[PDB]
Parts: sequence; C-alpha cells; structure tokens
Amino acid sequence: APVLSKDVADIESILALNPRTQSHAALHSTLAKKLDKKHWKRNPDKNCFHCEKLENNFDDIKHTTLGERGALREAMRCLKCADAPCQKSCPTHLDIKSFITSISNKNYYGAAKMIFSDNPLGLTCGMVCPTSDLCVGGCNLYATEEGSINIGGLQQFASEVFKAMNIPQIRNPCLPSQEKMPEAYSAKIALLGAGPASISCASFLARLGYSDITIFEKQEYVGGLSTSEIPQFRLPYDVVNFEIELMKDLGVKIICGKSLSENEITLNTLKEEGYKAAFIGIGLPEPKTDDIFQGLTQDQGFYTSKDFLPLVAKSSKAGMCACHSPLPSIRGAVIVLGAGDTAFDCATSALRCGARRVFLVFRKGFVNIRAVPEEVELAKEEKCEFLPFLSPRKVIVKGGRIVAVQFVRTEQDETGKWNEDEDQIVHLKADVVISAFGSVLRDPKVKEALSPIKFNRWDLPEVDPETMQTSEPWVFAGGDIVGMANTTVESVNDGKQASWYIHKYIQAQYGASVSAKPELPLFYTPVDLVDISVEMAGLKFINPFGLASAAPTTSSSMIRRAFEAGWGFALTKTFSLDKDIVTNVSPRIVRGTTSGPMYGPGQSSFLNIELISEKTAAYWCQSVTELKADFPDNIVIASIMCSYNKNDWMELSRKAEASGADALELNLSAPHGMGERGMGLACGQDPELVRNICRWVRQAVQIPFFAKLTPNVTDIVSIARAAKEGGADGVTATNTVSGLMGLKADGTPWPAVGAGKRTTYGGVSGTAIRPIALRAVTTIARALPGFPILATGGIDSAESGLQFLHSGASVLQVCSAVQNQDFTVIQDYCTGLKALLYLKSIEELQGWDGQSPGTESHQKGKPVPRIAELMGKKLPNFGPYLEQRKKIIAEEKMRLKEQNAAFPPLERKPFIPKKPIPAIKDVIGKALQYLGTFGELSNIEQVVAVIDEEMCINCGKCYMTCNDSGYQAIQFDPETHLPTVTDTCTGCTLCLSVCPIIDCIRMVSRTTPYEPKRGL
Amino acid sequence: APVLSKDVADIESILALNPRTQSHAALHSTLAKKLDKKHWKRNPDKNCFHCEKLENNFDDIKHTTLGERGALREAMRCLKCADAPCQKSCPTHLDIKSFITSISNKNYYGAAKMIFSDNPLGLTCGMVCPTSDLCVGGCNLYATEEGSINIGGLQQFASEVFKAMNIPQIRNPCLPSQEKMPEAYSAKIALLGAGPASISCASFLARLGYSDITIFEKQEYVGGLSTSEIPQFRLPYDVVNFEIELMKDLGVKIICGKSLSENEITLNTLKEEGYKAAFIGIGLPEPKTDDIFQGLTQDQGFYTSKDFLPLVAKSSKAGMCACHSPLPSIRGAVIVLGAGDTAFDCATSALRCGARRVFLVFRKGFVNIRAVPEEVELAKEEKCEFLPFLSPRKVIVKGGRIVAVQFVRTEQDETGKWNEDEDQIVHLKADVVISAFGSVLRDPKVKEALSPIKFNRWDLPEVDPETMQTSEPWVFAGGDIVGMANTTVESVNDGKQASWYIHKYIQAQYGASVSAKPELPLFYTPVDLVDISVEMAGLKFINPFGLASAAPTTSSSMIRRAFEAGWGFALTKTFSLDKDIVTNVSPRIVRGTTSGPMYGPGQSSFLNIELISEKTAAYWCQSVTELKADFPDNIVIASIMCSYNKNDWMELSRKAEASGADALELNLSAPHGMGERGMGLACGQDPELVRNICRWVRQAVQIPFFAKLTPNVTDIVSIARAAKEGGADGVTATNTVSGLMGLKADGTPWPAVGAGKRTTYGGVSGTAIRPIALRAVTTIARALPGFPILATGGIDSAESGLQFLHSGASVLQVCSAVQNQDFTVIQDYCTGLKALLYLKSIEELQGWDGQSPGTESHQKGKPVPRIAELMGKKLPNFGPYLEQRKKIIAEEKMRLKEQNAAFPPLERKPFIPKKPIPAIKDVIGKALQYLGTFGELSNIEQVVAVIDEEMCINCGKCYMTCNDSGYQAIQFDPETHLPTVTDTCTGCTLCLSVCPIIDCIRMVSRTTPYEPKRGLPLA
Ligand code: SF4
Repeated sequence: APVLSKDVADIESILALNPRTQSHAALHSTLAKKLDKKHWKRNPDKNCFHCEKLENNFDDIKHTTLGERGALREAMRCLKCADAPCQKSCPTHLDIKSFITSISNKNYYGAAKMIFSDNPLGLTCGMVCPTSDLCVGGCNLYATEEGSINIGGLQQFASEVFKAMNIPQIRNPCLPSQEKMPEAYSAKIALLGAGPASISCASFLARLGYSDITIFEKQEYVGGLSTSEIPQFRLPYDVVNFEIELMKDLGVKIICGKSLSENEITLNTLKEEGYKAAFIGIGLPEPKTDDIFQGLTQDQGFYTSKDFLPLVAKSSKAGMCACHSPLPSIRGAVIVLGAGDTAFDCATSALRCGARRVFLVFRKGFVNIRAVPEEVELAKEEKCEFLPFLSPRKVIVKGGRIVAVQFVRTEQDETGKWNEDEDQIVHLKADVVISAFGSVLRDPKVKEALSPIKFNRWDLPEVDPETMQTSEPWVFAGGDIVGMANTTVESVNDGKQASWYIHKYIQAQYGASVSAKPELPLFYTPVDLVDISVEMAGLKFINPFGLASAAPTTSSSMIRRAFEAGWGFALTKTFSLDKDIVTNVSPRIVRGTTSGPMYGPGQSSFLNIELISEKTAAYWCQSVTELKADFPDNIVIASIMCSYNKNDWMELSRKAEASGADALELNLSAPHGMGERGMGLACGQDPELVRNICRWVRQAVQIPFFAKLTPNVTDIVSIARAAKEGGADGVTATNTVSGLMGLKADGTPWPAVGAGKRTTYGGVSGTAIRPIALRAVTTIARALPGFPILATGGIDSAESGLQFLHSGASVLQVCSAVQNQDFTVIQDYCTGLKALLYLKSIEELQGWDGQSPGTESHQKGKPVPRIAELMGKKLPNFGPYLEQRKKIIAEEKMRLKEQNAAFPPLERKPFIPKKPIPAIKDVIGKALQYLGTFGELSNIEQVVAVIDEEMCINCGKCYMTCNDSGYQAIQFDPETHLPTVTDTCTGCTLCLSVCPIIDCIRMVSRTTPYEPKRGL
Repeated sequence: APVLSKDVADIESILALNPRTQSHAALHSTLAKKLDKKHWKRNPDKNCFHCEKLENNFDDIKHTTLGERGALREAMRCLKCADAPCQKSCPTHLDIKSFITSISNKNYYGAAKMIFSDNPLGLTCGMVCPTSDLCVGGCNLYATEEGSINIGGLQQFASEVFKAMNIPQIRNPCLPSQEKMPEAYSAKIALLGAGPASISCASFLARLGYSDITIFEKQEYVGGLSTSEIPQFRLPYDVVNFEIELMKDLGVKIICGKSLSENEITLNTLKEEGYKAAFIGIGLPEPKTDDIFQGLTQDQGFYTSKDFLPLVAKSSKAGMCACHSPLPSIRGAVIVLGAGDTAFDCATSALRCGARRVFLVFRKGFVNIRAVPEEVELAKEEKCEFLPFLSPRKVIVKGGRIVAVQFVRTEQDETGKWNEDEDQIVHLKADVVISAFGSVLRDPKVKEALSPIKFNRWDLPEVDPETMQTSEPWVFAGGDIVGMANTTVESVNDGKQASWYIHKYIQAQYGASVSAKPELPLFYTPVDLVDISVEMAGLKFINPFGLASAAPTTSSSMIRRAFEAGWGFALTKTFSLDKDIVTNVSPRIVRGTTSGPMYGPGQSSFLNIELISEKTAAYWCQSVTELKADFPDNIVIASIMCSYNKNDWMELSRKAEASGADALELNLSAPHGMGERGMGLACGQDPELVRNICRWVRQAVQIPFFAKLTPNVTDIVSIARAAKEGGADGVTATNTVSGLMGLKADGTPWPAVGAGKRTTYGGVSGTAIRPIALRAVTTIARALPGFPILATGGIDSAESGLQFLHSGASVLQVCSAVQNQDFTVIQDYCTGLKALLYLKSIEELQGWDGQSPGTESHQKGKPVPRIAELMGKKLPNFGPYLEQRKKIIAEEKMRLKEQNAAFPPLERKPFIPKKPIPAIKDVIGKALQYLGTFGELSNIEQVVAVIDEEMCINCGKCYMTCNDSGYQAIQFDPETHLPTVTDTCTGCTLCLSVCPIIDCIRMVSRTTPYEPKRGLPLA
C-alpha cells in the first residue's frame, strides 16, 4: 500500500500554514513588508486622519465594557487586597475586593448584591465613573507592568448579568411587617428632582422602612442627566430604567410634571401640606451663558449643551420621551467650546448628527483639560481636532446662519495669571457652535421656592458637609445643586449620606432616637430568602460550607472568627494524645507549580509537609467547649489521630466527645507495618485497619464520627466500605494527594529544610486535585448510596461546591480557597449557592448555565451586529475586511435613520419562580444518573466541531491542535485567518478545548453515519 | 484558663485591617472621600499641571519595560498564533510566536537566540520599535478587552537576560573551517557608517563566512543614531555596545575617524584599493534647515536637533566619548518645532537639561502628529505643552538672545491643502528654540564621493527595493540614506536584505553560484554546541524529548513531522490485535478546570475518555517500518495492549518487534476478570498480573520493552518492581490520573456523550498531575536504583524536563504540552536544556536559578534606586509618600550632576566555562540525595519570613493569609500599607507562597530558637 506515514497532497495542502521551525533567517524586503502590513492591521492607523462614519450610530463605544470571558480573566487578576485602596478611593465605599472576588467565582448575583448595597445606581456608575480619578486611581496593581484593574467594567458586567436575571428588590427581611412599623415611618417625605441624588436618597430611606416617599420631577422623563444628557453610546437608557424600577420595588413614588418653583411647589407649600422632610436634588438646571452668544438661535446654528444634548438624547433613547423625534441636523464644521465632560460628549454626539468635522476649542492648554483622559480619548479616537489657548470673541452670521467664530489668544504669564492677547486673533470657519461652559442655578422663581434656606457665596444651597442638612432642619440637599459632587457616584453618595440624617431627624421629630453608629441597610432580593441548610448524619448545618482540618483552623480563635463570618461548620486541626505530640519544620507550605509561573491570587494548588496540630488535646477540648457554648448552631467536628492502638483511639475519642464536639473526624494518616503488602504505610490505606479503628471508636462514643479517607489508594471505595462496616457514620473524601511540587534548576527541592536542603513527599491540595476528589466522591456515592460524605478537595466557590453536592456529598470542607484569600469568602459561597438554587425555578432562564447567560456572538464582549449585510461574508475584524464591516454597519445605521421606527422596551417585568426552589437535599446526587461505564456511552451518537466565525479572533490554535494533536480536519484561510471545520472531523473536541473564546466553537450532532479511520 | 478560643487584645489589634463582611452599607461623606482620595493615589493626577523635576534624570521611562514576573505573565497570555500576523507586521520577520513561547517556558536563551537570528539589534529594537505601527499593530489579542501583547517588552526582557549571561556569538558551526573556505569569502568588503544598517549587513555577511569585513565610521563613537541621538532614558548606551561586541565576535572590524567624502574615502579609492563590494549606510548626516534660523547660534539659544541631541547624549552616555561632556544649560522656556520622533525626544531631553517649560509647536493639527502615540505619551506625561496649527516666521532677538518666536496661523482647506494666514499671528516667548525638521544628505563632498551611482529625484542614492543594489553592481545601500526606512528595525532589515545579494554578487565575481532560495544563517553561541544526547536500556537518543503515546501520535504521518521538527523519539498510539479493535466516542477530550476559567494557551490539564488507537496493527507496523527506514537515528517505540492472555501478548509483541520498532511499551490499561480485592480492575494495578505480562513479552521478543505504569495505585513501586522481576527493561511513569473534570450547574457532565448526556471516569493529564508523576518517578528511582525510567506527566519545558531527569528519569515523554501548542516546542526544549547545562559551568552565574538571574529589588520591573536617603524611610509608592520619593530622587540626580564623575565604563568580557559542561548522564538522579523521610528533616533549623519593603505592592495578601490561615504574625500599617513580619512567625511559608511579587518575601534562618505554640502547657 502507499506510504502510510506520509501526508497525501490534500493534507499537505491543509497543513500549509501549520507552524514549522525555520532553519534559516527569513528574507523579506522593507518595501514588501510595508505593502503587507496593512492587510493585518487591527488597531487605529496613525497615518489615517478620518473618522469612520458615525452618523446615527449609537453603539457602545466604552473601552471598559467586558463580556464574561474578559470579566473572569480580569476578576481573577485582581489581588483582592486587604483594606483596599480602591474602595477607599470610591465615593460610595463599594467593597470592591468582595464583589470582584464574587465575579472570579462566577457568583454574579453576589457581586451585584454587594455593588447595589452601597450604590443604588451600580450599573450606571460602572459605565460612567471616571475611575482613573477615583477607585482605579488607587489600585495597587498600578504598581505592575500589566496595570490597574478595570473596576468599572467588572462592576458593569456583574450588574448587567443581574439585570438580565430580572429579579426584583425586596423590603428588608429583618424589618418588622409594614403594619407593625412605628408611626414615624409613615412620615410624608418629599424629594425634588429625579436624578442620581434623589434616586439614591429615596432608595436608602425606603430600605430603612419609610412608606410614604415621593419624588417630584419637573420633566416628563426620569433619571436626570443620566437620561437627558449622557449619550446613549456611553450609557444606554435601559440601564437608567432598570435602576429606577428597582427603586420603585421599594414603594418609592415618582410624580412628573411637578416643579420646585414659586407658584408651584415650594418648601412652604410642602410644609403646609404636611411633609415632614424634603431633599433637594434638582441639580443645576440652566446653562452657563456668555454675552457674545446673546440672541443667537438654533436655526442660525447655535446651541448651549443644555439645548443640544437633550435633543440628541430624546431622539436616540427609546423609552425616554414618548415621542419620536428626528435627530438634530448638524452639517458642516462644528465648534464645541469648553474642556469639561460636557464638551467631549457634545463633540462625539455632533458626529452622530452628521457633522463633517468637529473642533474642540478651549481657552487654556491641553494640560488644563478638565475631563479624565478616558473621556478625552473617545473624542480623540473619533478624530475631533483640539485647539488650545483660544477665547471666543465674536460669532459671524451670514444669510441667517453662522459661518465663523473669531477668537483671541490666551496665555499664562509668570505670575500665573491667564491673559488675553487682543492683537493675536483667529478666524475659524464653522456652521454650528455649541457652548459647553457648564451649568448653573439662576431661575429666580426656583431659588425663591427654597426660601428661607441659606445660600452660600456661590449662590447655591448651603449644607453641612457631614449631614447634608440645610439651614432649615427638615430640609436637606445633595448632588450637583450642592456644588461639590463632580460625578454620578458622588451625587449618589450625597443622597446616601443625607438619608441617614433625614432618618435621624424624622425619628427625633416623633420622639425616637437612632443608633449613634450609622446603619443603612444592605440591598436585598428574593434570592436572599433561599434556604441553604442541610441535615447530615443527624446533624443540622445552617449552610453546607465548613473549614477543613488544616492551616485555617490552626487555632480555635480562628474558628471563632470563621463562625462570626458565617461558616456553617469547622474542623479542629487534627490533634492527639500528649505522648504523640509533634513538632513542625519550616518551610512547610509552598505554592503549587500546577498552573505555571503565575503568582498571587488563585494559586491552583499548594503542597504541605505539615504534621497534625502542635497544640495539645487539652487546648482543643477546652476550645471546643467554648466554641460550642458560644456558637450552638455552628457545627464543630473534632479531628483526632492515634497510632494503631485500641486504647488510644478509645481514650482520645472519648475525650473529644466529652468536650461537647458535635462529631469526630478520624485522621487515618498514622503509619503501620512494613509497606509491601500492597497497602502502603498509612492506616487509611488498609481496609482491615480502617474497619478496626472505626469499630474501636464506635464502641467508645455515641456521637457521629467520620473517617477521613486518603486518595492515595488503588480502590478508595474499599476503604469507605470498611469504615462503614466498622460503624462510621460517613466519610470525608478526601485528604491531600501525595506528591513532589518541584525542584530548582540546581536539583534542590522546595520546600527545602535545613542546611542539607532536604524534603519529603508532601500533600497536594487545591483546585489541581479537584478532579481526583470529585471522582472519589462520585465513586463512593454510587457504591454506597445514602452513606454521608463530607467533600474536600479544591472547593473554591458555590459553583464548585454545587458540583460536589450533585456528586453525592452533603457538606463541603474548604482549606486552599481560604489560604488563597480569607474567611470572608463564606459570604460569596452562601449568596452564590442561594442564587444557583433560585435560578433553577426560573423557567425563562433555562438556557443559562448556572449564573452564566447563554453566550451570544461578540467581539471584545460587545454584541455583534446581526445585519444580513455582514453574515457569512467572511469579513474578519482586521485590515481591509474591517474597513468593509465598518462601511456596512454605517450604511445600516443610515437605513435605520430613514425608516424612523421603534420604541418597544416592553416594560421591565420580574420573572417569577414557576416551581419550588430546590433545597440542598433535592440536589444531592443528581449527577450520578449520568455516570457509568464506558460501554454505556453511545458510539453511534457522534459530534463534530462547528465554529462561529463572528466570535473568532483568528489565532489558529484550533488549527494547530488538530494538526499536531488531531486529524488535520481544519482549513485555516491564508488571507482571512478564519478556520473551517471539514468533514474529516471526529469530534475529539480538542479544538474547542484550546479555543480562547468561550463558546466560539461548539460540538453538534453529526449529520452522517460516523466511520472510524482504521488507516487499514 | 482564659478563653482559649478568643484573640487577646494585642492580636485583636494586629487583626484590625483584616477583611470582615459588613452587615450594613457604609457611611462616608463626599467631602471626607475627597480628602481621603489623595492619600492612596497611584497614577497621575489629572488636576496636576506641573512637571516633576527631571533635571539630569536619565532613568528608564519606557512603559514597556518588563521584569521577570511581568514578562512571564505576558508571555503566558500570548496565544502563540499560527501564521502570526504580528510576525508578518515585523520588518525583520521575527518568529514572535516561538520566542514568546520560549519566554513562557523560562527559556530566555532560546528566546534571545530566535530574536537575534533575525535581528542582530534585537535588544535595541525591543526597546525602541514603534510597535503600535508594527508587530503589535497586527496582534490578534487586540480583539480582546485586555488587548494586544507587549511584544517589545518581551523581546527586551529575553535579550537583557541573554546580555547578562555574557555569552559570545560564534561562527556558524556547520561552516567549513576558516582555512577550507573558498577564496571568494576573503573578498575585501567595506561598509560606510556604523549604524543599524551597516551593523546588520556586516553581521549577516560575517555569518555567511566572509572574513575581511570593515566598517568605516566618521565619528569616534559607533552605533549611529542609537548612540548619538536616541535618549539614554529610552535606550541605554550599554545596549548598543552589547550588540556591537556580538558583531565583533564574528571578526567584523570597525575603523573610526574615517569618512566617505571626496577628499577621503570614495567609491573610487575603495575600488582602487581592491575592495570587492561596498555597503552605504551613512544615514542622513545633516539637519533640515530653515532660512528663518540663519545665523542663529547656540549661545543665542538656537539648536537644530542635530546640534542638541548629540550634546545631551555625549554627557549622559558613559563610554560614548573619551572626554566627559557637560550637560547643555537649558534654562527658561523651550520651543521645539516639529512633530516627528525627533521633536518629542528633544522635548523630553530639554527637561533633563533644566528647562522650566517646553512647548511642542507644529504647523498642522494634533491628528497629524507623525510620531507613534507611545512616543507622544512620554512628552505628554512630562507636561510638555502642545501648540497646533502654527508655522514659524521669525525669531525675535534682543540683547543678543532669542526672546521670542513669531508664528503665523495655518489651516487645511476644501481639497486638503494647507495655507498660512498672515493676519493671524502668535508671539510666543522663549529662551531656547530647537528645530526638529528632520535630516538630509546635503554635503556636496559626500555626494561626490558616491560617484557615479544614480540618485533619484529625492536626491538620495537609488537602489533596487529587492536587492538593495545601486546603479553600480558592487555598491549597495540601506537604512536612512535610502529614504524608505522610518525605524531602526527597517534599517536593520535593509542591511539584512542587502547582505544576501552582496553575497550573491561577490560569489558570482569569483565564478560561483548561490542557492536560488535565500539562506541567511541563524544566530549561534557556544550553548548550541552542548551535547544533550542520552543512552538508556541500550538505546541512543539524540535528545531526551519524545512524544508520548497519545493524541499527538494519532497517525504515523504526525510522528514523521515530529521527527522532521527534531523530536528525539516517539511512541505510537497504543494499538492491538484485530479482535480487540476499538471505537471512540465523541466528545472525548476536554480542557481542565484545574486552574479556573482561563481559556486559550497553557491549559493546566486535560481530561480524556479516549481509548487506544482506532487504527489497525497492520497500519502501525507498516508505519513503524517506514519511520525507522527514513529516520534511523530517531527512536520509535511501539505501544501495544492485549487482554490478560499469554498467546495474545506474545503474538502482538512479536508483530511489533518484526516491524523494526526500537522497543515496545506495554499499556497496562486492560481490565481483568472479577476483582476480589481493591485491586482496581486494570492489569496495571495488580503486581502479579504485571509480572506475568512482562514475563510473556520478555520470552517473546529480544528488543527492550517498558511497562507503562498507572499512578492510580496505592504503591506504584510494587508495580514497578513486578515489571522488573518480570523482565521489563524499564518503566514509563506514569499514565493519566483517574478523575472527573466537572459538571455544569444543571448537573450534566463534560464531556457529555449522546442524548443521555452520559460520561465515565477519564484520565487527567498535564501540569496538574506533575506533582503525582514527579513523586512516582522519584520513589521508583530510589527503590530501584539504575532501573530505566521514561517520565511522563506535565512536562512542558526544558526546565520541567530537567526536574524529571534530576528525579531519576532518562528520557521525557510529552503529550499535553503539544496539545496546548504544536510540534515546534521541541526547538524550545532542546535549546532550553542546552542552556541549563551550559550555565552550570559558568562560575560567575552561580546565584542564578537556571536561566533566571537572582531577583533584585524592583518596582514595575525597574531597579529600585539604592539611595541612602530612601532605604528604610517606609515610603510606599503612592500618595504623599510617592511625592517624597520623587523629591529625594530628584535631589540625588542633582547631586550626581554636582558630585561629578563617571568614567568607569566596563570592558565587556565573556564568561568562560570553568568546569566541564554536564552531560545528561551526569544530572540523572542528582535530586534524590535530598529526598527522605519526615524524620530526616531538621526541626531545629527553622526559618521565618522576611519582606523586602522596596518590592512590596501593598496588597496585604501575606497579612490575610497569616490571619485566617496562619499565626497572625504580620503587622499591616494602616497608613503605608506596608507589612512587617513579627517574632511570632513560625515559618510556615504561606505568606511567601501567596505573594504576587517574586522574591519580595524570603525565608531566612531563625536567629532565635523555635518554641512550638502548644496552646495549653503540656502536662
Ligand atoms: S473536534 Fe477534534 S477532529 Fe474535529 S476540527 Fe476539533 S481537534 Fe480537529
């Protein structure tokens, strides 16, 4: 037959682009290189001066937006620091460490709950916060080459997933029923203006239990600037609606078309109507004007930011206003005056209206720009021109329209004073002029309505910076109107701050006092009501998470703090009789090398050569008595160890039982014998020894006890069965895996002890051994149905915990995840498990995998345009293909503009459980039904790989894996770098396994009878 | 006794900043927050308009510089793409995929070798290449939120490590001896100008074997613009010297003080002197001038970039010149005219000279700036002011000094053209003016020296863009002088391109032809001569790396390509007799979840439920015959499997032997007949069955055979011993670990097969099982000294491979590392192992760990200034503390400027092996001496953790780990966020294990005797 070990022509051809080591240096002329470079170009071209058409294009342009794949990577990178500087730098004091930890553990619900607990507008802020000047500006990772964490994008992602869950906010469960609430909580409360400040203030007051809260809004739309001015391409209106509805879930009422103004609503009319407190959150309603613009109209081409931005918003935000308004017709050159946030949004928004060119003109220099670099970047990347040191002097109008603006030179002299040079002028041609000089409060009727509160020299309501209280005790203020806040988050914080003192004030008015220490409630939803208790071997666990017998339980004081944090149970470090006292060596605990040279958070494993507790049995027994006395509902299991001696095991187990331990855990690590009988050296490796030890203990104590099994055995089931036959009430699976973590290049080990640099085999723990522990738990669960199992081995999240429950375990022990972090992870594990169970009752979310929404086609986490004009056209996101995609998208936007139509956000409506929420007992062992022998697997129902071209990032890893580890079934296009799976695919699934994009490749049922390649 | 389970006051205090979940929302006023924010500030403050003192400060300001920690992370992130677009976008076509792969595997030598093979100025380019407009601009990862790879910084890092190794370049090993070289290679070759272009050209010609190469340089210094103008704070002079010395290692001669000029060296004098070929690489020697600056002197305050930058370079670059040069005195406001690379370097350099303020003024708009964004960013972050649309008209001079510059306004019209508005002027005050209008070749004497070559309409030497040849056959040109190159890398490529055709031309002149296909040699060093062959069980392996019996050996055609790539040996996929033919299911191979939701490169493991080969024994046996016929020196081992039947094992083993296999590997995964004793179910789990199977095969064949052991046993040594007693020539340790990779939230498994979404236990492979495999190999090696062991289990680099060799294995099998990449990793493994062995002979590098230099105090990978006024001040790199550090550093720079000196430049000298380079046989089992029982470990020689404040990034992880997983022995300062290990430390070593900064924490011998905490006195 032909040469079997040679590729035929067809395969040789398919392997054309497969990596091969070159034996010589390559030769390619500089000219050839210049001509080839443009074909692969991904990023902006420095030599390109035009901005892709953006007319009527309101797609998200934020650089911080993240998809799940990207969010998980960034969340894992976060160091999750103690006393985190990022949190200290966040105006609402968000517990960034905790919410990012939750995201890293795939607990998006927990992350969102943490975010909204401190910031009711968590999604809006995640999208618009100028992080470089806030939280991110203080991030410790700024001290690394890779840089600071994208905190805003992470916050946005978790909040977006929560929004998708369609779960409502609920009243505080710890609160008395509505009818049992003191009279004071029915006090009529009024807030003016429905912006971030009032929304936040009303939200917190509602959390506190106040039942009569009304926000009076002047306009017909709600959300304040988030709605009327911030562009849709930075902050989607549906986000604002989402946060407003969450607030309304608490009973807050909003009345539009009502203004704080003389002859309308005034502080006097409110007081007269019985309102007990009022919060002023009307912001700065008017534009800062300039004499040189007097009399100019929109028809001539002049707008203040207050005129222009709301026009664009009303036209691009479906759901904002009830009308359908065409977009402002901005043609020609546009001059935007100013250098604050507003100026840049006017510049980018002008492009959406059709502007041919946009000039951002400021009276100072580049160094003096007010907006954060990230905001400036957006206008810069869209090719807006920047003209520094120019002050407006005259606007030229001809034929009823603006045609130019004359400026004068500005300059800083020595003394630092900014001066204008009359003799140095600039005549700039322009068709449209937009002033972005800021906003103010001027309306005499509005100010009069605030009588008689004191106004400062800035002509703004004066308030105490700590209480947000005005000169009138019952009146408070916050947000832009106070003149301190520069952001949405600070305005939110102003309302938050004010809510506590408004509460204090109202309570006092009803003769009631409040805690000296501020106690604003957290954010709650129905998920928090989910019961995650479980019963095992006659013991009641408040939650299935506990500390394994290990470093985290080195001292009983640590267990106390763990219980205080919320852990369901805990194991004492293994202890023994005085005669068996041990002494540890050092170093003894090292990081795993199981996932490469990655240091810091999330070590994939640890290796330890630590012995049992160095503390005495007397210490542990007295400690157990104390712990059980102070934490009666938290389970305490005493871990004990003796040599193979009946009297010892009986003596120690009885001492532990007498201390008040809920149960005992038998550590079977003690040696015995020679070592060739095929059953190792430890007692736990010999069924006969295990059976006898359990018999001795069963005979000595009445409380339940579990045998902790080692995975270092041929058949762990035989050991489990022996423990059961001996009388054990269950087994703990499993202890550490024996191993050697590695050696340095010189051959010395790590850990290395003493001058001799010696070491001994240690135990591997962590996620790296989870596959071993998961197998152990499932095999035991299948062989001994109903026999209690306490799982241990790489549990580091609610998700992984649920995997073990599904595999047959009743409770979950943790060590490494805590060594990688701290005791507070229990908060993440509990909210995470509640969410996973809750979601199982929601019919409309069945397509999700736990808390992960079904993956949708995207690029950089942003949804791919499903335009018929782009589908199947094989247009990669680079070079000339990218240009084509941009042209097609632009044309689509123009078409959407011609056919003015749409507005159905189909009002937000919460999903309701359509079945009982599963209890832990309902999920235990549910995965066992899928496990079996290889013979039970169908070899008829085969699959093949299918690639989603739209999600591909053209790396060719699928191609390389199939070539050198598969069946050479993928074609990799030499021009587009797009892969195509051919009919020779066998469905091995390696390509999907190495793809960097989650769900880009999927395995689907084969459409033709499969035929094994026999080579023959 | 007191409450034992409660922390006493002092511990409660130490735990003050320990994480605790809050039960209520926090309350902090907006004002309080505004006041607290400045204390923790890390990045630049947007409201800061002032320029931090940079006078005489030439510290590295590149944002791309990487330290080992950072380089490893970035290298692992790289997708190591096929037909990589980054490489296509690199002017010198560097194999970025390969060099980055080597860095991720800790093989810095291999990475540097790959880099220098295609770019002789690899270090300079790593530091100065405008990557956003080159390699990085085409990076596939740009399509991800985290963004493109820092290719330049990675190149810089690998090259810097190689530079530190002090290893010389050597002549091409496959070249005939110097004496046996054809006469043509002695042809006298001349190159004009010692810049990137000529250095590259001379280097490649030298690689080809030419022995008489001379570069004539006009100045007294070498390196061209890299030396004379690129700032020391972007490109250290020692980098240039390094690359020059590497070139000189090949025999290239450099003569300074010699100019290509009519009254000196000309093409005619060279031809007359017998030179056979000449390369013109003199760049653009003169500044582009403007009539408005006529007559202005430096004393008045005027400089062209050609006057200014060299002055700064000569004073800041130790070694450049023989005389110490003063730093130009630039005081007051400085105006830099232009928007190209030069303008920005003039602006930043002006600040080092003491400028109070710097204005970058250009005649076009911001969008029209020529320099890449990264270059612009440096001037921007240093507070340089930018003034667009201004064209210079007059330099106002009063009192013999420039006091201002008058400009006119500019603008683009309705067609794109640019105009100047006379009526719109600007009068800008300034004390110094620096024109950065570019450079040109104008000297008539230099042009005349190039007669009679043709010049184009641009007034530059004309050359064929493919051959770099001028109108005169024996004269070539490249670099800036040609006018196409815009970068160092392109100039380097011009010289590279030219070397091949210069070679072709010279050979032809001597009546010899050259290959139609270009064959420039790679870069070589003594490391490449290191022997990594090894003998085991009577078999000779050219190198210890081979493909394990697995997916990568699914087909014999794949093994062929693997051998073509360089793999030492390979196992066939396990095959059997026709009656035992199997049929796979799908899906069957999935990624590991052992290191979290990290997708793409470097999966920490894989799980498979694949069976043995679906191809017949006939296919495999014929394939083995073919492979051994075509690759006699590559070892082929046939993996076979039968049920527990004597006749079957004897039949199959004989069939495999008859095919010509060098040896056999027995797969012991076949089940037995009913159990009876936690003896698993597979033959490989029962010593008795293993012994019998090996006995049957031993009686059947004469070639060596190895038993592949499963790690899924209580005592693997008992199985290894059984195989030995049975007659096996060795054992393969080990096969995959039994496991379940995971379940989806709905409880279904992955892999999930069929409509029933079923699965079965699979085998875990990859780095996640390496600890298990390493234990297996070491225990067998200790129990059966000298018994051959073939290692398998997480081997993915030369470094990890050496760990197994040290543990007792002779050869190394690989599977997962290839599944994660491709066959070309063998190149990294071989150069990596050669480097590791070579370095063991270098006495001056004993403090290194393999290829890793000892870690020094760094922040962001940049050396921490060892200033007396900083060490021990407890000044973290943030908030007010950072301000103080900067003030101290600035004062130090001023003192160095005043406490003058700096003639100590070194005499670059290669390290020479001071002992024989170890062979593989010399390292095997060397680690065993350190392994023993727990009782053999000293409990007297204890250690404690010690933290290097200067390397700390204030995360508090050490603190949190000791608090909830240790002994509450670390104090974490509430103001500086600096940790301090106290005397209660027990040396458990957890803090060091979780610290994100490599070597920030170190374990040191306890200075006080250790007393175990018993909690309660022992009675
Ligand atoms: S499932 Fe396997 S045979 Fe199919 S295209 Fe992916 S690596 Fe290749």
